[PDB]
Amino acid sequence: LKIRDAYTIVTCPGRNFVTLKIVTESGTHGIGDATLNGREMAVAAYLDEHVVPALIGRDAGRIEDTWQYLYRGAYWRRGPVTMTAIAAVDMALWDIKAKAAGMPLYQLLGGKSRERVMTYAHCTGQTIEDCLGEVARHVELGYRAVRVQSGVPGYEPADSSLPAEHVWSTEKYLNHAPKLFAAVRERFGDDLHVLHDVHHRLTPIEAARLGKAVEPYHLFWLEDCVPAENQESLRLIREHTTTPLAIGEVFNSIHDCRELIQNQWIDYIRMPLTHGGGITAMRRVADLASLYHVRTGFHGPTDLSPVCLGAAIHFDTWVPNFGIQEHMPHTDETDAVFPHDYRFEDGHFLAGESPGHGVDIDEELAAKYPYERASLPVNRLEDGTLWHW
Amino acid sequence: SLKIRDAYTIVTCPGRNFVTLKIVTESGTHGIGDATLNGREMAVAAYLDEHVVPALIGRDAGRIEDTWQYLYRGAYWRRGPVTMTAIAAVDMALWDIKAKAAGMPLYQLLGGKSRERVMTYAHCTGQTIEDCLGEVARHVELGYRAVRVQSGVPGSLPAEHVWSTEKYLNHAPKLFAAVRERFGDDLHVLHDVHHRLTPIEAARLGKAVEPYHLFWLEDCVPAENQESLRLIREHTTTPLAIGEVFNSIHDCRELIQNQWIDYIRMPLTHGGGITAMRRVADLASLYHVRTGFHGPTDLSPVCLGAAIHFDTWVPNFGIQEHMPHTDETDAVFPHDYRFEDGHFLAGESPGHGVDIDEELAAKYPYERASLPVNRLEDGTLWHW
Ligand SMILES: O=C(O)[C@@H](O)[C@@H](O)[C@H](O)[C@H](O)CO
Ligand SMILES: O=C(O)[C@@H](O)[C@@H](O)[C@H](O)[C@H](O)CO
Ligand SMILES: [Cl-]
Ligand SMILES: [Mg+2]
Ligand SMILES: [Mg+2]
Repeated sequence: LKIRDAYTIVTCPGRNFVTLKIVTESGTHGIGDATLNGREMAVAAYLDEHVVPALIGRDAGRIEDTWQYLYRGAYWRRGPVTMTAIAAVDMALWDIKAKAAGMPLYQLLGGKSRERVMTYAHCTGQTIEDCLGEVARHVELGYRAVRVQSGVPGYEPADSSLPAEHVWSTEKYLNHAPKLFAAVRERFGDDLHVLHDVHHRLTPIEAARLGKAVEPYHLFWLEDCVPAENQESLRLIREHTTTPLAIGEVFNSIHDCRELIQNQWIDYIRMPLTHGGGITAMRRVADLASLYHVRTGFHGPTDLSPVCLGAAIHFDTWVPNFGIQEHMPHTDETDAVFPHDYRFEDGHFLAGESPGHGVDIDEELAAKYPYERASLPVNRLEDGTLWHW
Repeated sequence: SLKIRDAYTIVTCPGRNFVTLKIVTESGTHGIGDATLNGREMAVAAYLDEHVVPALIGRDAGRIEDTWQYLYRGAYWRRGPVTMTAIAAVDMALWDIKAKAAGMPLYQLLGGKSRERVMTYAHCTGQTIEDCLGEVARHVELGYRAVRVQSGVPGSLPAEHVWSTEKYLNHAPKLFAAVRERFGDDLHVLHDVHHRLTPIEAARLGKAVEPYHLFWLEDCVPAENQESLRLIREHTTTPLAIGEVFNSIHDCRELIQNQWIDYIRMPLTHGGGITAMRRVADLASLYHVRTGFHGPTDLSPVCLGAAIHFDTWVPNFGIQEHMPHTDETDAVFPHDYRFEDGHFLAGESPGHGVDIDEELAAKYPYERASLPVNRLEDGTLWHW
């Protein structure tokens, strides 16, 4: 499987996606997601200028050696641009390997551990009542799990060419959030899995406060409570609440969460394939997690392409310690650019049976949607302080 | 303070690749920051060109702290080599501007001088021990009081080197033996392990070299897992340095707080700039850790000039690495720092004292070049 060609495709069927494609001598090809929301062209350049030329002539069957070659060989290790490029290669190589094996990817990984992949939907509204209306609608679609967000008194996040500036007040939020969860439980009961994303805005003692306040609502998870570059940040939360915790969509390395996991400070690891060094790296993450009862909860936003979603569904299908799969539906244009054989049914994903990860890119269609810059917002406190979005 | 009127990158290859960021205010005052990331240069260039520069326009140039947080937190995806280098580039350019506006060389704005000169070390690399010894001699004559000694081990795209840990461990002590026997004990002797050992091997090496009293043993082992340094520290009193591959205080917070290293090596260009490195040096000071800035040729004279200003002020200065740039590189980046008798003297001109000759720079187009990779004798892709 000597690599004849490799290149990136950049497209915007409703939002930006970057994709690496690798083509071997026998015409066997694989694609990997390389999308990094708000910083897309950095990964495209990292790939186009520095990785791509090095892939020509390599044996595409050597997945592990290529991963170490790119990770160690970069000299500068880890990081979002770095690991997303590496994940793109890794994802494409596993795609090729599965095709060469004549197997859908989940079979290659060790076979299926489950007959379907539970997901959760996004239920958002300006008021509690709107959110509740959303919960109803998604329950009717078959979803067993919902992420609930509402407005605090007093959707594509990367919504502006340059970062939009939002205002934040922690105390208003804390005083309001438990009210949402109580109303969700009042209307829908305890059968429903209910998730909330705190989205980095709290200090640990504040997140401890919240966690304790929402214990009577039995959240499936409380996600991204606090910025966690300092992993010890989760300690105070964990020591003060039994509300399950989730973190890691902003992580790109097992070194970002090793201590979180070993200390049992989280219940679910959120780092996905595209940002976490791909299949090769994520297997090691899931394995470590399994030693401590920690389960996978893959980030699955619009800003990871169907290539990642397809591969993630295969991964979800095999991995023993599967928790849940996030599902923010891509636009119809996006789905058309990325033909795939995974399917959604009654609140769950079903892995494809086609060899590879089951996803392709229609390059002719993708060319109809040129890149359009879009940045993630910033968050400021009411005094102007640049805060966490 | 004034608004940023323009910002752009310059990419030049006067002997090797450099990427540079320039920021220009309403008044026409300008500043520059190094953004060079060896072997991945265009990732940072694109990071800057497409995502950061457009957001700089109209910003108040005097708001260094706010711009740093804005880019660090606002990126959402935090930390990393490309990320933090891009942030360093902005930070350095903004400090350059603020020092100009204050009419002071950078070291004054940071708190003034703590020392009269900045000690450096020279690279003395030889194919053999003898070769190495000759380099030490010739740098001693240039006035260097400290030398980094390396010898070969007997028996566009990335070069691929072969490596033998056991051969290196049996050989290295002989190098230091010979250096000490010829040059005596006054000289500071440094050695760079360059990532190739496991911790118990590095502990072995550390013990073996105790009799030769090295200034430091550097980058013993890959340290994404900061606990990797613990076994070394518990088995040897040979001083340890690490950090040129780091880009964040979170890459080294535990190494420092646990007193596992003596010198932190992360430089301005890759460690998020002046703003970030002040925080790292402050943490280091609490635990007797001193700065030992990475100073290869792949960090531009822009970085070196700013590092020298930093070195001049920082209380817990250790040493400054010096790999002299080529003549053409020096011409492309005019500067007022000077090397004398083994030490640097900071510039006295306002800003960090480095400029870029854009006309000259445009004469040297980018030329792709990659860092080598290492493989064991069995083919295993190892740490370079
Ligand atoms: O959990 C989530 O889905 C959110 O945190 C993401 O939609 C996130 O805001 C975007 O992926 C940012 O790129
Ligand atoms: O200490 C040193 O001088 C070396 O480790 C560096 O030259 C390093 O190998 C390169 O600068 C990385 O680009
Ligand atoms: Cl990065
Ligand atoms: Mg989230
Ligand atoms: Mg070094």
